[PDB]
Amino acid sequence: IVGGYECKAYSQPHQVSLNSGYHFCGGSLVNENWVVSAAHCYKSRVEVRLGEHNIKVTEGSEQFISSSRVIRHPNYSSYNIDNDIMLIKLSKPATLNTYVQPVALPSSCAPAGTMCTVSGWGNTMSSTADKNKLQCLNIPILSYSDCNNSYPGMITNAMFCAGYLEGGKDSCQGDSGGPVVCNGELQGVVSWGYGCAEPGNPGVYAKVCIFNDWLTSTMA
Ligand SMILES: [Ca+2]
Repeated sequence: IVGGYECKAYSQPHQVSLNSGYHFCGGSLVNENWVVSAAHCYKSRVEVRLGEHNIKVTEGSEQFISSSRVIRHPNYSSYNIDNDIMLIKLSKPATLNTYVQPVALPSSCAPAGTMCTVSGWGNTMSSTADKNKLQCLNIPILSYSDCNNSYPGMITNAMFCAGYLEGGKDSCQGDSGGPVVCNGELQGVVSWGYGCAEPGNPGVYAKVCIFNDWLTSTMA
């Protein structure tokens, strides 16, 4: 997260870290057994780390649970990062407490201009911002035209841009798979972008509101 601030510890209880030796992606807990992430973060097996704030220091609030299933959306297209959503089933259920809680799925698609929150342990591109401590950033959903203007012909129905065209505030690699929460619902998943926080290149996110049927049926 570039241009954001350190989240208040455990203020994003649904946020998880995907780890197979080191942190490589984020994810969002949606119930005691499942995590929603980005399909480009796919790995056959991964350890999901919940209840984290500082991913380098053991705090006593964490739960490390290995995945039992990692399911990418069947229509995921890697060359254009389309339908970049994935479900991770925990081998054992997570204990819901003050540090670990699920985030609700969207009841509808949020309109452009809706202010949301994106978080993660990705690069901050700052000498004073510690990416090891969960970072938070408020970003507005951008219009389809601003999105397509930024990435001509590359925006699909499963995508939406959010952030600032002027640059300075955006998600980055490391945040991939992470949550974009708007009004208490998971509207997006950190997906892609050119560079990080670069003017004219806002973040692109997987639009969760169009995958409700696949998500619920898969977890059913
Ligand atoms: Ca920790």
